[PDB]
Amino acid sequence: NMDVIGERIKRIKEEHNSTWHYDDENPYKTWAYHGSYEVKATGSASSMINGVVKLLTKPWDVVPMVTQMAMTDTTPFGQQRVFKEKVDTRTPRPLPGTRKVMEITAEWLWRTLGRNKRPRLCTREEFTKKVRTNAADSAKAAVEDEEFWKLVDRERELHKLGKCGSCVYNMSRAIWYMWLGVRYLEFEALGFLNEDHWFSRENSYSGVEGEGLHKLGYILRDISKIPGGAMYADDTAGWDTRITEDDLHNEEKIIQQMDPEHRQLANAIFKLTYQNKVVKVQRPTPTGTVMDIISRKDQRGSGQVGTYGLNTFTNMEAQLVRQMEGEGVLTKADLENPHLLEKKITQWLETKGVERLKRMAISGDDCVVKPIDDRFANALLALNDMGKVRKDIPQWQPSKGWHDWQQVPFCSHHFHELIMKDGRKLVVPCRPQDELIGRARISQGAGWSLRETACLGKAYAQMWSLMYFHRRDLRLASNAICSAVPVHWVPTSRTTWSIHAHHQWMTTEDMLTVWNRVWIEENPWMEDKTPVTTWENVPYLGKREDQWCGSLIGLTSRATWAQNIPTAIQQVRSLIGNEEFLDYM
Ligand SMILES: COc1ccc(CC(=O)O)cc1-c1cccs1
Ligand SMILES: [Zn+2]
Ligand SMILES: [Zn+2]
Repeated sequence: NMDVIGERIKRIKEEHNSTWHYDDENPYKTWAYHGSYEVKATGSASSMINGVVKLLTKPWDVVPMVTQMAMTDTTPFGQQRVFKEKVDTRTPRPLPGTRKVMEITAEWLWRTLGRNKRPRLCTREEFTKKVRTNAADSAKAAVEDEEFWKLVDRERELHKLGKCGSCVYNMSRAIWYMWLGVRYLEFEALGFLNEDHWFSRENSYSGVEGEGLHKLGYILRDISKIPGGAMYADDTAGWDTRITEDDLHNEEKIIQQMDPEHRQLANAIFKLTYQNKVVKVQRPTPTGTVMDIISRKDQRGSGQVGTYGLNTFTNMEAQLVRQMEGEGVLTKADLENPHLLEKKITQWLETKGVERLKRMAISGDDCVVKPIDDRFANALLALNDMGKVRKDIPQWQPSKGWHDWQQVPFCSHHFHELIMKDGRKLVVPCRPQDELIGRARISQGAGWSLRETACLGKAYAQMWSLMYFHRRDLRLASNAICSAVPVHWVPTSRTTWSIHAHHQWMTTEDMLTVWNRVWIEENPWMEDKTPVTTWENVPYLGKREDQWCGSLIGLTSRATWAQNIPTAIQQVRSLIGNEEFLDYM
């Protein structure tokens, strides 16, 4: 294994020759440990609070979920704690019959996904334009430096020789350039999956990439129209740690559809940075903080470019395999059998595969499946054997599905169908309100001015106006924040890193105009394009549903906050200064 990872370790060991040592009391059990060197401690035990959002959400000062979200440890202690809990495990190898079905399904799936699209390399200019349309940060300075691109070229020459010298995953500027260079090279070889939307619903059938949060509920409602059993949405316990060496070899099959120059670079990413990997992790010791150099041959590196797409692929594959078991196509004897009959698997894929993909909504490890009947509930042999063990449920207990798409959890949300005053229906995203408020009350980092803090607050308020307008407390709090923040100040930073976020709230355009564009004009499930001319006509959840989903409506502390909110708005206004504000209440 040193033949692939040795050069990377040699360069780390040489760079840190001063403090390099082999800590014999290292905590790694399933990862190969190579050594340690001293570093400064990174991260914090708590998260900085957004004073603007906090001052305009007083009733949630006394809310347990809101307090918990403000915590979140990122220090070397936090890193070690999380590592021990999930990351330091071994997934048992799937049985020979399971490996055979997975291989047949993977080959068929890749051919289906590549029926109209051809893979291609992504470029320096694509990467640059992406870094630029994210910040104005140090990555934008690196991308603007020609010396960064020369290091990239030197690493690619090693990759073409089947070698790696600096692509290390992290759990002066030379180490930063090497990290960003590693990410660019991965982007160059596998970025086409995201850039060319291989996991769009049109291209993948099950996928939802590029759809956006506001379309997910409509997609779940369309799946509900398909004849069959209940809708199942089982959570896998730490999906990324369950990606096996067999999953990685099935994912690699996409290289067969690539041009030879692309294939060579993609093969280098697969073989040297996915199927073999070198990881840096901080650890507190009595003498200070150390960086550990570890390695392994499986699992998914969570921060990588290919993660989302490759998790989506393997989950689509795994769910088709589970659907086959439910239908009686795969038996317990088949999974144990190395010599299992390939014909019935092929016949099912070529005659039913696409129809079976249409019964699903898959986003990374998140899945919703509507099988042809409920035999699926108890079809767990292949799912557990592939290593995709469901979270917090005995291994052999049947899955519980839903007969109402509105109760189905998907991508941290559930979705409600609303009837507008004019009779039109909307399908809206929703989650426990405390999670929305709790997140909005967290600022990103330290040394942020009241201006930057107020602008992130505005970003959260405007996201609420567009996605969560149907929640009484969030429309009220959103109006309060937008009233306290100067009208012409542009929302800054980002409310989420979610692939489902299209950030339509990152503007100074009127939120009702933006609402109309998203929910009426551009909405393909809105046949009648009549615009909504007033927020008074923008609906809310039924009062009982709003309360079931965490609303404080009907409580006195809430009635008091609603009554006294102009006072809190004015307090924020007086501390911001003599700017142009607008009254939204
Ligand atoms: C599926 O969409 C999500 C899932 C999770 C989260 C939470 C977070 O990332 O902080 C946010 C979102 C979105 C908010 C607005 C548009 S997407
Ligand atoms: Zn490399
Ligand atoms: Zn809800």
